[PDB]
Amino acid sequence: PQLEARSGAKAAAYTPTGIEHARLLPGHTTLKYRKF
RNA sequence: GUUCGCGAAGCUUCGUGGACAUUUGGUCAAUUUGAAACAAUACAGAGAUGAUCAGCAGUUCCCCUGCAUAAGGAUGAACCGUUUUACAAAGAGAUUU
Ligand SMILES: [Mg+2]
Repeated sequence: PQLEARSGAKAAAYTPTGIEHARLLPGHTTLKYRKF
């Protein structure tokens, strides 16, 4: 059948889409720091 | 045109030097030939497995709907096929020098 297992994943870079994702929206702009 | 000065005619009118203001818009030009899709007809037609059916993924130089990192698309699409060598060692028989 085609109900099939696998060998490897992927990572290929295209031109960015420019879509306004919900999570990507700004939040926690301030980074904290340590004392020293 | 505005005007601030000069020179001629009768504050009114011509002739001049300046100052003011200064380069728009087009990745495009209006019907077939620079690329939309559904639909329709005809023809078939539904994942495993015997059959019926659920859902989830996975790979991809396939996308669509979706605000979407939800979710959904025929289990969304194509995958179901082709598949003969890093190839050596031992034994037996045969023709050629
Ligand atoms: Mg289904």
